[PDB]
Amino acid sequence: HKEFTKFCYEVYNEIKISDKEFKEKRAALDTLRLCLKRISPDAELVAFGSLESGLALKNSDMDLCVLMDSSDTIALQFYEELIAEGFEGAFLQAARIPIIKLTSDTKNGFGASFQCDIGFNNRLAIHNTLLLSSYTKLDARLKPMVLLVKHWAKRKQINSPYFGTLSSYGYVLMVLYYLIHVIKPPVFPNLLLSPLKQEKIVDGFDVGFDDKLEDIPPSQNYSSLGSLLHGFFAFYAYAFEPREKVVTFRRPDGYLTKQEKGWTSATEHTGSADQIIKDRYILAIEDPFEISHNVGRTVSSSGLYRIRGEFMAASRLLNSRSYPIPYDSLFEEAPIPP
Repeated sequence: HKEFTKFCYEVYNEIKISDKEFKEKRAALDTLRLCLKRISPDAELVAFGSLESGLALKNSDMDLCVLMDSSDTIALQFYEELIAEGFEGAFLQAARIPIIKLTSDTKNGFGASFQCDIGFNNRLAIHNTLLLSSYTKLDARLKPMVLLVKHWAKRKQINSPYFGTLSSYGYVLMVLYYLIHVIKPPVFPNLLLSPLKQEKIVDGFDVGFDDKLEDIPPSQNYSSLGSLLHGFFAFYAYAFEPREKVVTFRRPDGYLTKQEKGWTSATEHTGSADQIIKDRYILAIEDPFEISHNVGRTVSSSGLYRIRGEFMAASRLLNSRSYPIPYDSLFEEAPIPP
C-alpha cells in the first residue's frame, strides 16, 4: 500500500487550501464582524463548516452564523449594511428562514472571487463543526482522508444532494463512522459515548461530547493513509448494508437498524406551499447531535446505486493486480448523469 499512500499525500497537497487563501478568508471574517458590530454590538458572527474545522478544499466557501439571545429585522439590516460596505450579494427568504449570500467584494481588498454564506442562529451546525474539529486534532490522518473523499465524491458526481446524492457532511460522517466503529483497531474513540462526556442541551438536543483531547490515549491503529482509504472504500462497497443499517454515533458497537430506528418508513412533511416533501431513508445516516435528521434523506435509489457503484469501482481499482495501477483514475471526472 506504500505507493498509493504516496499518491494520496501528493494529491492532498494539491487540493488542500493554501495558507494564503486561508488568510484572506480570515481577514474577510474580520471585516464582516465590524459591520455587524456597528449595527448590533451584542450580536456575534461565528465561522463554522469546512474552514473552521480545517477540512476545506481549495476555493471553498465560507459558512458563517449570526447568533443572538433575546430581532426580526437584523437579517435584512445586516444585508443592507453589507451592500453599503461595497459587498455584492443576495438576501434570501424561504420557509420564513433568512440567508445572506455574498458573491463579490468591491471595496475592501478581497476581490471579486469572494464568496460567502451567512445564516442566523444555526447553533447545531456550530456544534457539529466543534466535534469534527476535535477529531481533526485527534489524528493527523483524518484531514487528508476527508479531503480526498470529498475530492473523489465531487469528481464522480455523487456529491450533488439536490440531484439525488449525498452532501459533503454526509461523507465526512461516513468516514468518521468507519474510523470509530468499523476498522480494527479503531483509529478513533467515540467522543459522544465517552465516560467524561457531559450533557449539553442546545435547541432541544444533546450536543455534548468529551473535548479534553490531551487526556485521550494515542490511537492503537497504525495503518497508512492509503490503507485507511482502501478499507473505507471496500467497507461501503461490500460490507455495509444500506437497506437494513443506519450509520450512527450513538451505539458502542455502532450497530443500529432502521427497524429499531423507525426509519424503514418512507416519510413526508409539508413545505411552505403545502407540497409533499418525502424523506427517503434509502441511505440512513443519523446526525450525531440532531437525531431526528437523516443526513442521507437526500439519497435516491438511482442515487444510492451510483454511490455504491463508485465505491465498488474505487475498491476494484485499488485491489487491482495489473501494475502499474492508474491511481489518477480515482479522481478522473465521471460522465455526468442526465
